[PDB]
Amino acid sequence: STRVDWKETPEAHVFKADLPGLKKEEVKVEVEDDRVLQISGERSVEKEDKNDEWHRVERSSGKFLRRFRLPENAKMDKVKASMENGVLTVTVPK
Amino acid sequence: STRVDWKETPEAHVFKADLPGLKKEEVKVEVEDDRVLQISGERSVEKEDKNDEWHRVERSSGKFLRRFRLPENAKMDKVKASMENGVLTVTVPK
Repeated sequence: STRVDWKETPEAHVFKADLPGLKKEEVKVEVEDDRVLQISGERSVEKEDKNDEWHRVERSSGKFLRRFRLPENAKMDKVKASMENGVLTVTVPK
Repeated sequence: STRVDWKETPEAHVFKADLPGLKKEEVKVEVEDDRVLQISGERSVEKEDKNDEWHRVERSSGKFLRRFRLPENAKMDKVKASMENGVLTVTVPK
């Protein structure tokens, strides 16, 4: 499960999700009925080569999904997202 | 704990570590005696503002450290590292 921090400033709700190996265009950020913010996507996996040998396998892959019900002060039509170095930031202005 | 995959191809040992939020310059990649590869660093935390309210705190911070003993076929002096999308790739040629 995706680790997400959620902070509320006087100006905005700010979400930060750790999504290593993804960039912005691969993460779907959307608003659903009832003030719900949804983040989702799929982390892709490199194709294996016959000549590869593994010594450690610890990283996860596959689908991720988180949903947050924002409070009434949030301007859900003004959601903006950006990503850098594996961290997604979603800002919902108040 | 940092998740690290280690693959060995005919050409190299390839390590991939999920280190979201870190710049390449913040990650120390070092070779120590006895063919040990060490990866370490510290993820910084944004200065707290008294006016903020936290709704969710899930993301890790603080120091990390992993060590790997490479086999004799690794050319430890030719190590290279790069980071992209919160993934550190360390390549040790064979």
